[PDB]
Amino acid sequence: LTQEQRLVLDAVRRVAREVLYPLAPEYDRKAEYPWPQLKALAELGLLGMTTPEEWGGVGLDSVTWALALEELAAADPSVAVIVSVTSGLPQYMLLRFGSEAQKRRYLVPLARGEWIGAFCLTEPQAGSDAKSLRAEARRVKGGFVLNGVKSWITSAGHAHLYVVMARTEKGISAFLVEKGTPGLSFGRPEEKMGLHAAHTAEVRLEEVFVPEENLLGEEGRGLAYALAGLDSGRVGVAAQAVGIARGAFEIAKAYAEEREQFGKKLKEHQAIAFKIADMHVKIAAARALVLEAARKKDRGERFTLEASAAKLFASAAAVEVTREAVQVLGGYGYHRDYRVERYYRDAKVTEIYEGTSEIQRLVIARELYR
Amino acid sequence: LTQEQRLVLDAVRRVAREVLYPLAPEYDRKAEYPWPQLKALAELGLLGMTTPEEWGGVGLDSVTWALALEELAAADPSVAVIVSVTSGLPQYMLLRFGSEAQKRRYLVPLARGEWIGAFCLTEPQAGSDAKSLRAEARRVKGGFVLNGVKSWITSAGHAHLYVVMARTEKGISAFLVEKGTPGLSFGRPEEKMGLHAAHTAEVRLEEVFVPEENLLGEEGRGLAYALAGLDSGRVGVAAQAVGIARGAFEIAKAYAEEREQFGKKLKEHQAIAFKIADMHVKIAAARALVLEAARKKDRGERFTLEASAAKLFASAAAVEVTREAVQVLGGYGYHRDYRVERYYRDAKVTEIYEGTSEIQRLVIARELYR
Ligand SMILES: Cc1cc2nc3c(=O)[nH]c(=O)nc-3n(C[C@H](O)[C@H](O)[C@H](O)COP(=O)(O)OP(=O)(O)OC[C@H]3O[C@@H](n4cnc5c(N)ncnc54)[C@H](O)[C@@H]3O)c2cc1C
Ligand SMILES: Cc1cc2nc3c(=O)[nH]c(=O)nc-3n(C[C@H](O)[C@H](O)[C@H](O)COP(=O)(O)OP(=O)(O)OC[C@H]3O[C@@H](n4cnc5c(N)ncnc54)[C@H](O)[C@@H]3O)c2cc1C
Repeated sequence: LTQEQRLVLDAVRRVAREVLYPLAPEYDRKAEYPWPQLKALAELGLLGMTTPEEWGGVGLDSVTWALALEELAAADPSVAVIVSVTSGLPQYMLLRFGSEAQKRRYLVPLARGEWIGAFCLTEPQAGSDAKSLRAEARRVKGGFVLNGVKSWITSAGHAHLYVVMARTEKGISAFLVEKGTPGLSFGRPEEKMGLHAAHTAEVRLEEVFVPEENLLGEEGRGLAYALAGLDSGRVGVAAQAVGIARGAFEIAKAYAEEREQFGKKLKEHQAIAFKIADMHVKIAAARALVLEAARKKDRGERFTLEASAAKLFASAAAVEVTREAVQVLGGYGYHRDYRVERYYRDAKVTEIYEGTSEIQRLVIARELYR
Repeated sequence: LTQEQRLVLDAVRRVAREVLYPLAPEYDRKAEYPWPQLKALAELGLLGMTTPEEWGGVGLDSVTWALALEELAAADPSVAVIVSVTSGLPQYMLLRFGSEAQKRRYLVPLARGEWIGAFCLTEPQAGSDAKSLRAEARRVKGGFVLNGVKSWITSAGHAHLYVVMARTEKGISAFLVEKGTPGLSFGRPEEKMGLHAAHTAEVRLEEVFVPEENLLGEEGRGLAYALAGLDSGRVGVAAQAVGIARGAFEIAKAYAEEREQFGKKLKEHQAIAFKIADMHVKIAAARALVLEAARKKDRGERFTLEASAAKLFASAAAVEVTREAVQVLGGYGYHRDYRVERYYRDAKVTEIYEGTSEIQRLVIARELYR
């Protein structure tokens, strides 16, 4: 890493350790939306890592961006997912497909972290098959009228701007809906296994009016925009999966060096030393795939294949590492006060969102036979 | 890859694809030593990739080196092993610890590929635990007299130069022994599961006299010299493991495209498509780990951890990849004519030589707590 890249990570590391880490436990057991953490990050411009400085962001390179997400996830996976989403598709789509006026009033406040954004694609009946969503959008003189139900929306009810994907006569399109808008509604946050602080709920739209200017890019070419940003999002989630593995790993490594049983520190029993070594290898391999993808992105080359590979491997690595991390601490690994149990719960979901492991495999195979 | 790197690799592909690949089958079947392939590689200076030009080598960087070994192993694992060994410790040790006369006399002929080299350390009772070797080296009149047996020696009886690790009153030392020296004999090549063309056999030293000039480095410092090239050797084996995996993967991927069963091409069956994707992911992860260690090596940094991690991972990926590669071709995967079976047999040994997987984990663990 260059001095510059390490300077950035020095800042990310500081906020992660000083703000995210100490607050993580309370926010997880209370399933409380992380406003203090986000604000702490916005002030550092970290909610705009994927956006150029001339749009309110800090425009980092993909490698530094990936390592930052890992650092944030290692401290609080919940805070990291929200970050990756608000500076994810919402800021990706506005930047590459939005108008100068849209970029001026929407991108800027997102990149600067004044607003939290959200992406709405998933529907109760359509998940992996986005290409078949049923949210409607009819042309009304003045704009459009949206009707539908979006599910599993990260930051729902908290985000100021929502990028809603709906269908029109011409096809699937992207819309920009602000909070407060008449008709827009939010269900109660879903109770889940992990990512407790990262609220996810339904975004309900009943006869919501959207101005002609709130339409994002070409009508009917929205799904294409979304998939365009998915490659990046996956590298981002892959990065997070590595962070989740690293966070649990560090606790296990330290523990095996302090804890003693049968007259030796745990690391002195081959079984345990081998678990610590396997964990490391999985993490190193996972990060290697993440950075390779990030570098390819920066070279302006197609990186769909490398993105799914990294997402797929890292999420599996995260689950596999955390399982052993808990194991190393014995009973204590099951205790909330030791954090590894929290990492174990969060790890599993990385195999589901941002494209399930099954879907990542379809994409990979498709790419291999292109 | 830079222009120069592509040129070297383009040259590696040609020889691997026009010489190694075509001959591999009959040499494996007949368990025949690969002289023609070795000669074709020597002419290209490929038997000295790891040595500077001032000493007869082509002084390639670790990345081009790693990628080249991968390429050679993909076409013929047996030839790749001999290459990595003849240009492995024998040349590593001479370069770094040899005297001007020794490098001029032995290193140059090895680097140019005029001679094949061999490293003798392993004994019937000492394998993973090198320190407990029994080879004896007594200080005689104006020289040394060696006695002992070395087993599992790659290129035994074909190599012209043998680096024998024996012990003297001061400790384990490195000795250069040329073929033809009285007292030095060889056993018949061991009957192994794979790497058929890569003959390995016993190296007997019965009252073998070695002149003072043929001692490498400081007496009793030999074991240190050896473990010094070990990090590089493991990177090389890791690269070969990747090659073995690539070889099998390519055949299976293609087959899944041509073969049909139940009305579709195999790739159209999800289970098969997913196997192909999974093979790709572990191969990519393996390669990434290998190149990460290669670069660190080139930066002159300690890469003992990265070396063991790469070798441990790639070796396992080769076994996992080949297992499924055989599975994709069904009954034909078990047939000699389809080559995958050969990659499956060769892959397993990569988890054993150059430090078993159990050993790699000790190193990784030791390194993580250093
Ligand atoms: C914590 C979390 C946060 C999320 N945040 C958002 C968000 O902010 N915005 C948003 O729009 N969505 C979000 N989602 C939803 C997520 O994108 C969807 O869950 C996912 O895209 C599809 O999963 P599903 O629930 O529809 O399951 P399904 O698509 O019904 O799949 C169920 C099972 O079938 C498998 N499967 C499906 N199709 C195939 C196939 N063709 N071949 C083989 N197997 C198949 C799936 O892999 C899975 O194992 C989030 C989800 C979670 C858990
Ligand atoms: C094809 C091939 C080529 C080879 N070429 C050479 C060569 O050119 N030169 C040379 O000197 N040698 C060579 N060898 C030998 C090889 O280096 C040794 O086999 C290896 O270093 C040690 O294995 P071993 O056979 O002595 O088994 P052992 O050392 O007896 O080990 C047996 C089992 O016990 C495990 N084990 C050992 N110690 C521990 C421990 N402390 N904790 C946990 N588990 C342990 C091992 O991992 C293995 O699972 C070659 C071997 C093969 C198969």
